[PDB]
Amino acid sequence: SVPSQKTYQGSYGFRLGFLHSGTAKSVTCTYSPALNKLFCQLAKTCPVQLWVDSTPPPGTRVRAMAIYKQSQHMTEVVRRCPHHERCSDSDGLAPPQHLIRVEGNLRAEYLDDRNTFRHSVVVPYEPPEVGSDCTTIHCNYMCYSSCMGGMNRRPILTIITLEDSSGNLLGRDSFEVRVCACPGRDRRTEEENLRKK
Ligand SMILES: [Zn+2]
Repeated sequence: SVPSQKTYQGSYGFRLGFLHSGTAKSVTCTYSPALNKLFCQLAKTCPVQLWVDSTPPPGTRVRAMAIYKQSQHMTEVVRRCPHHERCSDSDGLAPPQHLIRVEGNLRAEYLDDRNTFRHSVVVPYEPPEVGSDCTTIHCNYMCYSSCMGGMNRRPILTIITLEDSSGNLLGRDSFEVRVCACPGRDRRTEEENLRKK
């Protein structure tokens, strides 16, 4: 009833990476290593790097799913709020209820789990292109953390799983997400709060 969040590199040495975008007031997406937390604006591009030590088999896939970070909310499906699920901002593939989209990938598939009702998005794993050392996916988060009737100020985690063609686990990583108006200022504030503690 709760997806695992245990980091697992697996046989291929799978792990995520993030750009170093800084904390200027104008930044639209920024990652805090100290907090393991991504801060981003609503519906903006969030680059997430996929790193491996060796190339997994053809048919490997990459899935993203959100869960509530606090244990007392972990069994509740993370979904878009009653406003945003009705705002007709569809991209043609993502159901309007899904918080996480992978943008610019025509092979993205969106799953409503028939048993858990949880949402996820899954794309084929592509090995890095010539001259690159990693593969980058571009995620969008389609509600603010503060959206009433949705996340409702509750922190979430994104879990990224590397899966075989049957959906079996090959690797797992995760990060907290805050979707907010000013990611640069919020990252600075939370990093200062951590330093004071
Ligand atoms: Zn919303």
